[PDB]
Amino acid sequence: RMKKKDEGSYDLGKKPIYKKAPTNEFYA
Amino acid sequence: RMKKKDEGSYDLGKKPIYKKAPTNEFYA
Repeated sequence: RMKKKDEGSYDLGKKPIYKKAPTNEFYA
Repeated sequence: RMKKKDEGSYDLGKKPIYKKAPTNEFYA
């Protein structure tokens, strides 16, 4: 995550980040 | 994500979710 911009407090702070490879299986 | 509870507006809404398996490699 390079530069950022969250000077507007309202209802958001964390973001999603799906992208791993601990093996070769898909569960959902 | 089962039940939830976000009736407090402030600075959060999305969450992280690292956990994929589109292959067998790790980049970071």
